[PDB]
Amino acid sequence: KQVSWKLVTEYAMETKCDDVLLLLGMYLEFQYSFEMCLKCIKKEQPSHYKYHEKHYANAAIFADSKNQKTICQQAVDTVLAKKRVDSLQLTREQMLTNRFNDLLDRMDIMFGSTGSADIEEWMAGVAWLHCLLPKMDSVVYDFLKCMVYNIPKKRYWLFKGPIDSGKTTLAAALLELCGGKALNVNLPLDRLNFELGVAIDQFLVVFEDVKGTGGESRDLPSGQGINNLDNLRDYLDGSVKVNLEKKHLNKRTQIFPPGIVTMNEYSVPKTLQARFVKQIDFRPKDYLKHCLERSEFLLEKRIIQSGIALLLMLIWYRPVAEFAQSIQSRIVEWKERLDKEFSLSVYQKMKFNVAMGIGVLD
Amino acid sequence: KQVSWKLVTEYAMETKCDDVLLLLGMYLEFQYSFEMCLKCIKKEQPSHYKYHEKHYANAAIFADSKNQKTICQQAVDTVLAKKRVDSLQLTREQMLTNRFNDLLDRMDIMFGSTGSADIEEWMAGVAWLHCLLPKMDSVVYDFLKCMVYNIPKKRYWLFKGPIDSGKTTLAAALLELCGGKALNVNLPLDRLNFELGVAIDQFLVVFEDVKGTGGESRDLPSGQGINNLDNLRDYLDGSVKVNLEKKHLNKRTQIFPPGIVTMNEYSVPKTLQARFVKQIDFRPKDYLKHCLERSEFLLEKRIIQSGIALLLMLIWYRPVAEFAQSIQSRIVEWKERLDKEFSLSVYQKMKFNVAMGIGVLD
Amino acid sequence: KQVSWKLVTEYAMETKCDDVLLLLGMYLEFQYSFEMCLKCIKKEQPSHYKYHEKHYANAAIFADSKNQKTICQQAVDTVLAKKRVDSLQLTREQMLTNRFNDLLDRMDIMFGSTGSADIEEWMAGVAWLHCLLPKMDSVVYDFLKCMVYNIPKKRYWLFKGPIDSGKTTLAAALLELCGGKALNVNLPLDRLNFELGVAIDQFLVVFEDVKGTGGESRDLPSGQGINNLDNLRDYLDGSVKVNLEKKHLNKRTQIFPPGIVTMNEYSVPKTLQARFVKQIDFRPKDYLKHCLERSEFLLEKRIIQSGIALLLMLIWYRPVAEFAQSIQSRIVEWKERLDKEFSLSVYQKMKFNVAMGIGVLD
Amino acid sequence: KQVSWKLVTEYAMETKCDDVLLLLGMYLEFQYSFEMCLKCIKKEQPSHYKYHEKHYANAAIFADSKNQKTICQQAVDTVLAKKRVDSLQLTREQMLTNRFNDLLDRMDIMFGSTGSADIEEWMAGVAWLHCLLPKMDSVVYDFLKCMVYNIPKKRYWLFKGPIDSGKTTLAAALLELCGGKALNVNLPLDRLNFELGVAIDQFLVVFEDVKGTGGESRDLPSGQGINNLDNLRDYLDGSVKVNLEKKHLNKRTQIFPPGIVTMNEYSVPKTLQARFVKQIDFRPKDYLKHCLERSEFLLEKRIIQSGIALLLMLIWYRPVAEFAQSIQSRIVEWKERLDKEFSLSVYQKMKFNVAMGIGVLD
Amino acid sequence: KQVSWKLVTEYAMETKCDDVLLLLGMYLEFQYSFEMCLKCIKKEQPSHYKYHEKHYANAAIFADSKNQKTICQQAVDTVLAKKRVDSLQLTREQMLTNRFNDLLDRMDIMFGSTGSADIEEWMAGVAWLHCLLPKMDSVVYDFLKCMVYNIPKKRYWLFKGPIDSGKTTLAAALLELCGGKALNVNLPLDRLNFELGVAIDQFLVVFEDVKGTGGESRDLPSGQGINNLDNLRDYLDGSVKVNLEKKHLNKRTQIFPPGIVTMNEYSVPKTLQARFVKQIDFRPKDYLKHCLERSEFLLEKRIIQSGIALLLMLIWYRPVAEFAQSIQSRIVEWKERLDKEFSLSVYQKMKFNVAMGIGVLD
DNA sequence: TTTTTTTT
Ligand SMILES: Nc1ncnc2c1ncn2[C@@H]1O[C@H](COP(=O)(O)OP(=O)(O)OP(=O)(O)O)[C@@H](O)[C@H]1O
Ligand SMILES: Nc1ncnc2c1ncn2[C@@H]1O[C@H](COP(=O)(O)OP(=O)(O)OP(=O)(O)O)[C@@H](O)[C@H]1O
Ligand SMILES: Nc1ncnc2c1ncn2[C@@H]1O[C@H](COP(=O)(O)OP(=O)(O)OP(=O)(O)O)[C@@H](O)[C@H]1O
Ligand SMILES: Nc1ncnc2c1ncn2[C@@H]1O[C@H](COP(=O)(O)OP(=O)(O)OP(=O)(O)O)[C@@H](O)[C@H]1O
Ligand SMILES: Nc1ncnc2c1ncn2[C@@H]1O[C@H](COP(=O)(O)OP(=O)(O)OP(=O)(O)O)[C@@H](O)[C@H]1O
Repeated sequence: KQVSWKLVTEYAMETKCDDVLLLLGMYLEFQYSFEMCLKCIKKEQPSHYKYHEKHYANAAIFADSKNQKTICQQAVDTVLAKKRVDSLQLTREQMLTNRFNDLLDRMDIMFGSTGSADIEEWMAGVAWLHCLLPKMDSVVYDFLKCMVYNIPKKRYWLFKGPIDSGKTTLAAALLELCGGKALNVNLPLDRLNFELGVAIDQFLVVFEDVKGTGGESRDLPSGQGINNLDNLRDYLDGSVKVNLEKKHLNKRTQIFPPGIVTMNEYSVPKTLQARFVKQIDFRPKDYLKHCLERSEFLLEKRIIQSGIALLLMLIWYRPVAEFAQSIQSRIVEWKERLDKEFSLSVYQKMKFNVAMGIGVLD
Repeated sequence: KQVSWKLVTEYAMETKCDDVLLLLGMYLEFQYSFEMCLKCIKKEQPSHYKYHEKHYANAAIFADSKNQKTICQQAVDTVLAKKRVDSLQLTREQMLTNRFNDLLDRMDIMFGSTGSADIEEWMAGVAWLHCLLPKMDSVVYDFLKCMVYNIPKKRYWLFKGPIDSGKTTLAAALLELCGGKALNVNLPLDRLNFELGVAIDQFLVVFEDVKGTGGESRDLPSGQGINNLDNLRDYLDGSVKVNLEKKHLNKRTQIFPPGIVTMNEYSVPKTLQARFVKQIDFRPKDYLKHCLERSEFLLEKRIIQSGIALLLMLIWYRPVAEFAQSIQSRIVEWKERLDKEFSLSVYQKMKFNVAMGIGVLD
Repeated sequence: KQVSWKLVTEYAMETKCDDVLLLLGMYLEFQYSFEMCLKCIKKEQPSHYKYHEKHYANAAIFADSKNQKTICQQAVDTVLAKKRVDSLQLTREQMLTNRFNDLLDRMDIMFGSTGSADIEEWMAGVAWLHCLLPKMDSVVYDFLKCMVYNIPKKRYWLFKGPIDSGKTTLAAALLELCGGKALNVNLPLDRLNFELGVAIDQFLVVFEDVKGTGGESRDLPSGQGINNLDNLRDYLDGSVKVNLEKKHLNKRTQIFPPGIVTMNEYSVPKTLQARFVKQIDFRPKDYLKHCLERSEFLLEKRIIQSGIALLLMLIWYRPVAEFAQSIQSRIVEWKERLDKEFSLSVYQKMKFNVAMGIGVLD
Repeated sequence: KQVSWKLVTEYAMETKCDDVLLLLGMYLEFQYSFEMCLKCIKKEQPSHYKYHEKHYANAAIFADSKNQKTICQQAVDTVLAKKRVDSLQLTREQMLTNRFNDLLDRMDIMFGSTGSADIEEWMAGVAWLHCLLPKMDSVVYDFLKCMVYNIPKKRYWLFKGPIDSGKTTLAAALLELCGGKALNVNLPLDRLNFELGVAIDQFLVVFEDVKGTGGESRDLPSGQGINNLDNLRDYLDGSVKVNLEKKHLNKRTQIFPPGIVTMNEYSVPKTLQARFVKQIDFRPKDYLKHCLERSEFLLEKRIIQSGIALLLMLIWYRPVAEFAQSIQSRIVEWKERLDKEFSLSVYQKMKFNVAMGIGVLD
Repeated sequence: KQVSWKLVTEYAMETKCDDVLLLLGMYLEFQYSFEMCLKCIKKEQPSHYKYHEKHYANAAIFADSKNQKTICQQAVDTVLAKKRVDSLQLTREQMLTNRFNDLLDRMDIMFGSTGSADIEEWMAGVAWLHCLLPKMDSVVYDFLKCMVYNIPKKRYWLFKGPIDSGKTTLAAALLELCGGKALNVNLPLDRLNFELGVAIDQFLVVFEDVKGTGGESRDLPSGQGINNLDNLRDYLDGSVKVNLEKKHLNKRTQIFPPGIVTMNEYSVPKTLQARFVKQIDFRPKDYLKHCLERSEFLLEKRIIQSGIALLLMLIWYRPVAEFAQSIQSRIVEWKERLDKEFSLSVYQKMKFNVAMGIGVLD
């Protein structure tokens, strides 16, 4: 009687483990007599206790195998192969369907029975978040499906404002739901070569503020960014594929991803302006700044720029129709909790505390 | 009859040995009869004498095998896989509890009949060390707290200060009390990414004299440290779960460990300079030199460099409630063994000698 | 019949061979009949003729093997493993005690029946060296004890003097005595990574003729030495462990070995002068050169720069008690040989010749 | 039936072949029926026709093997293993003796019944060489002794002169005589790593036309050679082992070989000038040019570059006593052959023609 | 039954294929029944249709092997081995003779019954090349002898003249005839190191279009190349061996190939002028230009660039005894074919048309 | 896969 390689591969698929050492370590834990398994008794980790009783007999024989890392290497390949099949064939819409569950599962880290951050802090985050912008949740949903459709030309939004205006931090929170990356163009022309190549294969992207020759009217440092950007037409418009670069490594050729430009109050030509769909003009705001200062557990528990907190803001405001259809079951499961655990009045109180610019939990 | 790879892997687990050459060398010692073994008789190394009598039979058969390095690879994999499981599943508290358990076990030897450490010399070390910064039994606890909570930008501290300011001496004991690694980035990083592979699965990492450029304005020779740092403005705050590279080996998506940057006082970029619990600094205290000039065990046995000395300091001062919850029996057991033979007066007899640069033993 | 991998492994341990090609080459010689092995009959190499007759039978079957490199690989691994086990367990006292036993075995052969050395010439070397500085032998004892204790940030010595003032000559002899390696600091600060990677497991290091800057006043062309040394201050301090470099291999972590540095009289940052415990300043002296001119065989046989010369000096000048207990037996026996073989008047005559600048013999 | 790997290893040893491809290619030729082997019948290559008949039967079975490159890999390694054994155990005199035996074997072929060489032409070459410098044969003897003795800080000879003064010609013949490598060190600092790597296990090295910077007053184009080389001070002196690097390999460590430096007429730092034991000026001379102009079969056949020419010069001029003891017998054979085939007057007539600038032969 | 690895190795030797994937792909084609193989029926590729029927059965079994790439690697190694044997053993005359046989075999196809070429158009090509220079066929014959003898200093030829006067056309045809590589010395001095690596094991090299300096006086753009060539005397004189380098390979040493230098009419340092055996001046000629306008099939089929055209020129003009002994039989047969298909009157009528600058054909 | 090459 012998190790079933098949059962190891099932576990690797079900865990979605794709690191050989990690698979090896965890599967060896099943070798002890399941019936007393104290990790099961404690209900520590589901990726153990949901599986040990099934996998036990095979794990005993696994521990006696002389070949262990070879079994695990094949199992890890099966998981990576699955990703690469899907990476080819799936739509941006279905890929966002990951991004939802990619966070709807992380919600349980705080709000499952471990409770390891109080959900009400995230509601206070959701309050502070929704106070940050006019129509904030619609402005989210606008930007969201704007990225899903990836419509050529009609792609890029400009986050203008003063310094310390929350724009990049909002973009960072927004990026949390989907990933993506920020990038620089104030660099000299040669540095752009590899710099632009950084963007390769990101689902969404951002730019850092420019340094732009006219900005020092405000003393906004008058670097190359503006003039550089006005040359870089086609990447933005996304009409056609373009080539991209890596140090010591070969070029790649793809349609350039969609994204956001952060900027401060530089002057601009009509040409570069016309590239954009839309401009936003952020500012720091009197209640909302002092609110966080009075409410810093939101900063402390990393809530303020969490896509989980965007996601809860979404589940709050947006109707079930707005969500990836089969996931709606999980959305309503969250709506059910959210609307039961929280009265409107706590949400009212929280948001109104932000309207007093004061501690959002009170 | 056959080599048991199982019995080998037990020894690797129980020694926590994680080098294939060390492991191989170690096990081959057992091939002689423990019944006669001079090392067993001499009680020189526990990693031998605890085990020789058990493994002798298996080691004899291991000694004939033709696969010897392969057995040791699989055993080392098992030990490293165990670490990787703990890496992700444990709370930061349990990690420190593990670490302290090991220091405690070693101290049980040190001041056991065999370990031949003078606890008064060690406590003279404790006296000297608390004089290195009179705050430190608090500030150490503040550091430990902040590390366990792992809070962004509070994830880092600065140790500015010139030579012979002690910033090394403290970082040394602290990086022993914790698990962790030193690191450097003095150079343009285009090929240098694999150095951050050392940050994989670390509780803590530390930087020292990561050079500024332009510090030659104040006689600190220029180097690319600050320039790399204030580009990668993330990892003092702690945001991207970078996929850490390793030579010929798998690579590890994680947020970078928390830490400290230590330096002889270069000029520093402003956006970087924010990213700490404390921008804080170390100033030479000649009387501490005067003490060690008069207090020589403390360097000769490296006592003042040791996490062991910090642990002794914490046992002495801190209330048991401040410790991790579960281990506290061992904490009182040692508090007893300290208070049994240290009065405050004798501890002060050490302490104020240091404070006035007098020799500690008296 | 079948290869005894065990007998091969014995020979590698016996010889301390650790190059697989050298091991292979050596073992193959044993395929021919020791019974007429001309090397044995010439008694030319001990690592051959001591072993040939024992290993002959196994080597005949090894000569047919298809695995040969694999058998040698495992044998070399066993020798390497023993070295790492020793690095992690021996006191530096024992390490040096073992090193002395190896050199004393070489001296047995050199002055044995094959005896190809002449003890008169070697002791002429001792007289020349002992004349090179006042109280020479006491300075060697200081250096050795310093390297044995390895007390941190008090563990490097620096030699200064013009060219051909003999500082390199002395350093070479010391390095053979302890075992260790030379390395070059006069490089771009970048280059040092796989340079210092050689210091792994070494007992001692030496850095040569370090180019300061501004010495061209003194006709000394400026360079990188002072830069790279005054960078690597922690390596001098020895307070903390470092990670070290090797190709196609993971890093290894350890404290850096103590050592010696040499210079022509460049500029000195006193940040380094604080770290050197000691300096010794060398001057060229004509009579030593005139002696050498008339005494070519010293250089031609490399005597004055061999650590075997230093060992003879110490055996001459030091009490038996200064040596570790086990070798005191051998030390006594070498004092016996010396006293039998030299009258004191002979040594006095030789040192008198050295002083006069005649050739040492007459 | 099976391949005899032993016979392949024999063939590799007996041909000293150490390229796996060349070994393979050679060995495969034997598979055809020896009795018709046209290469044998035409006696074109000795490393074929000596061995084909012996190896034939095993070559046929080797031709069927599925494993051919593995078999060759084992054979090549034993040839390499022998070289390393010898590198650590022969005297420098014995090495030169072995090298001489090899050239003498080649001379037996060149001036055989087979073999193209006209001994009168090669002896004409010797006349031109002995004319190039005063006491040419004594100069060669002095250099050979210096290379055998390898005395530290007295190891390197400097050739300088105008262009077309003879320097690389003479270096070529010396290098062919002793064996060794040429190196170019006018390079940038980085590639020197692998460049100096070439010296591993070599007997001599030669540095080609090292450029000074400056001195373009002499119409000498500038370059880094001299300034670069003065950093390598240690490598010339050869007082201590140095660590050396090849691509994709971990460092070797050995004493850096002795050798020759050639340059056009730059000026040199005293630090470097002091390290040359000897300097030879080369001066263009009109009659050598007009002689060579009339005698160009010397150039066409490369006679004056060849170490065979220098060896013939030594056999003509030097006493039998000066050769190492075992070669003295073959030296007497060749001296006899030479005297039998040339009177002194014929040789003196050649020298006389060269001094006239007339064509050598008459 | 089993795959014959021998039949594959024969096919590789037969086709001289030394690319594993090309070897692999072609062998697989044979697995279908040659009897209906349309590539056979079309007689489309000689590498296929000559061999399919013979290898059919082995290809069928090969198609089921699980070891396919292993078989191919051993086969390809055999072809590489043969080349390296020949590189060391053959004379330069045999090399050229082998090369000529290859071209003659392609001509037998090109002008065969299957032959897609027209021998009349290729003869028209020969007429145009014969007009490019005076005594063209004598010039070619001189060049080849100069290459075969490879006599030191007398090794290199210079082509110069205005742009569009055919120099690179002739270079390309000669390079095809002998085989070799083009090189670009106009680089800066660093990567020039890897550039020359291309010359390894080549029979012949071409230095394309060496840019001078100060020719801007006559509208020539300045560049590095000439200065780089003055830095390479020995590579051209070919008197002594030199080191050569490739990416990811350790250096090799050989005599650098003979070759051709080409330039527009910059001025040439007399240092460099001395390298060259011969200089050939190209002049633009209008009647060639007008002829090319009319006989475009020359350019369109790339006739005038091809070494096959030069070989036809040699066959048509040169006496049989000038060719290497073995191929004289084939040469006689091709002369006979050419004498059959063309009267001298026809050929001279072609030459007359070119001299008129009218189209070649009437 | 690194290391070397690329990158600087
Ligand atoms: N309206 C606001 N209310 C509260 N805090 C705010 C507000 N605007 C900005 N801040 C604070 O400003 C800090 C910086 O925000 P962020 O980096 O996103 O700004 P930015 O405008 O993109 O920056 P900059 O353009 O200066 O680089 C954050 O801590 C954020 O909370
Ligand atoms: N505050 C201090 N005052 C005086 N001596 C000190 C002080 N701190 C450490 N020392 C002593 O000076 C030496 C160096 O101490 P340490 O390495 O910890 O300082 P550092 O500031 O980190 O120095 P460096 O930057 O040179 O490594 C040691 O011998 C130590 O005993
Ligand atoms: N003190 C001395 N007096 C006279 N001659 C000396 C002296 N020391 C060395 N020599 C001679 O100088 C030669 C080289 O000595 P050594 O290399 O040790 O000198 P150094 O000063 O260390 O030189 P460098 O800085 O070049 O390495 C010795 O072999 C010996 O011939
Ligand atoms: N002493 C001499 N007098 C006249 N002509 C010489 C002399 N030595 C050499 N020659 C001629 O000069 C040519 C080149 O000489 P060599 O190959 O030694 O070059 P070099 O320029 O002197 O040396 P290097 O390239 O090392 O600087 C020889 O082939 C020969 O034709
Ligand atoms: N002698 C000639 N007279 C007139 N036109 C010529 C002559 N030789 C070549 N041509 C024309 O010049 C074109 C280019 O020829 P080719 O490429 O050999 O010129 P080149 O001067 O050697 O070029 P380059 O120096 O740029 O490599 C030919 O295709 C032909 O049309």
